[PDB]
Amino acid sequence: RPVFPFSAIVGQEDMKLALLLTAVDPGIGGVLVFGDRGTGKSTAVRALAALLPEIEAVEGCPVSSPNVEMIPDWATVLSTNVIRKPTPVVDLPLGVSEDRVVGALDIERAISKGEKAFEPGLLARANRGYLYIDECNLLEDHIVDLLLDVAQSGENVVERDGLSIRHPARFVLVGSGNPEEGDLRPQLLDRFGLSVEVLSPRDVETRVEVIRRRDTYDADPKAFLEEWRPKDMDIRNQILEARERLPKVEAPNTALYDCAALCIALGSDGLRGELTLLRSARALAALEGATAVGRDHLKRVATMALSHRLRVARTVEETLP
Repeated sequence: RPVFPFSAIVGQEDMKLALLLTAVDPGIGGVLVFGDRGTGKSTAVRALAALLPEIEAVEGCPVSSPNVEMIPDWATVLSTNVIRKPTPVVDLPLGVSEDRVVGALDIERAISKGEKAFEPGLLARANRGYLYIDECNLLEDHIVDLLLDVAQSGENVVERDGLSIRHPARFVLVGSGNPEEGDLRPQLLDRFGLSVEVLSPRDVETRVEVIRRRDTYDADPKAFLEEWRPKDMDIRNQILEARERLPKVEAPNTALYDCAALCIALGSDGLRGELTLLRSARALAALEGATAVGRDHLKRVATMALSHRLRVARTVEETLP
């Protein structure tokens, strides 16, 4: 199944960087995408997922276990053969029920013969992949809260109905902020790692170029990919190498000092803010092959890492000249 390639997407610089950063260090947290209706905010996510190496998993496993030994006890898998498949991208549609999101035990069949009665949901499908929410700000507080928690913990625990069901749920959470329903609960916004704006281009020349590329891709997806995949593979190599470099990238005191100074100068105070800032800067350094995090890495990611946590660019050049 061909997917419009990442490298052929026009503009969306910050969106692309955010996806590369969290591809390198998912510990940065979820990505919040602000923009209007037609920005096609999940295009970049699906493209990134498509340029990443396919994952190995037990064919019949609902949570994509890497091997038979990791298959959850509540799961019933017949096809134990390990295969290669694309990194999954799961859409979280508005109005979805909690049970379809987290999964639920068929209490009826559970009394028949227990645990094996658990019916996995979207979280199971998103394991080892991405979870995209098109209208996050329209989602119910308790659902978002739950998704943020699992995205952070990397595990889904359903301790309801007299059972303790659990399975791996490690994924990059990408929530889309539709135009404007009400700049919702600041309590949740602060739980997202990065925020980016993806504005639709207003000049007809850029829109036409965007239309032209998609139309050409549709004319022959295979041929389009042949043309762009070398660039997508360069992006893949950059991420994979960055991951290998990550643990060795240095974080000198000066970097921590800038991190602390910038956050103090701002409204978005500390730790959560300071740590995300530092983690994002280091991921960037790893991406650019830098030995240590410097003031520039910090300045480049500051807006994406801090903007959404206020009650920034001005404060950045001022605090970190």
